[PDB]
Amino acid sequence: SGAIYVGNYRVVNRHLATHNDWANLVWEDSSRDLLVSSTTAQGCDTIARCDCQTGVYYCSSRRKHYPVSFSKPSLIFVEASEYYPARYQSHLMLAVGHSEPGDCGGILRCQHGVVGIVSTGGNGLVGFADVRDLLWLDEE
Ligand SMILES: [Zn+2]
Repeated sequence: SGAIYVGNYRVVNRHLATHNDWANLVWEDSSRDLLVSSTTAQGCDTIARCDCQTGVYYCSSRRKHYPVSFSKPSLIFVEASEYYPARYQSHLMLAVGHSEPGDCGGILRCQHGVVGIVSTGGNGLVGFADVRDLLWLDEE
């Protein structure tokens, strides 16, 4: 698990979104495994506005941060979980690294700030859902 807190926005894995997330839905994209919900408290996270392909992500399944090279946000085919059937996830960035289901919501960051959150794993790969294209997270 894990979320991004920027302005009055909470960003989670759509598949980990709570009843309260859906009651306060701002925006959800099934194909990106992203949901944003409205917060009352102001968030302190800075979203990266950049095209960095290196950073650090938190892996809860190792209680460790890993430096990674990652691919540019792309339409990558994602296999089976139970949360989704087997479909193309958009705005997804792969790196070589450990990603268990419970690693989802771990943050990827570069010097510019938060790049994305863990969304996929398996086969020695870690998918991150990009959030840098969501410029609207940085105003009202
Ligand atoms: Zn960056």
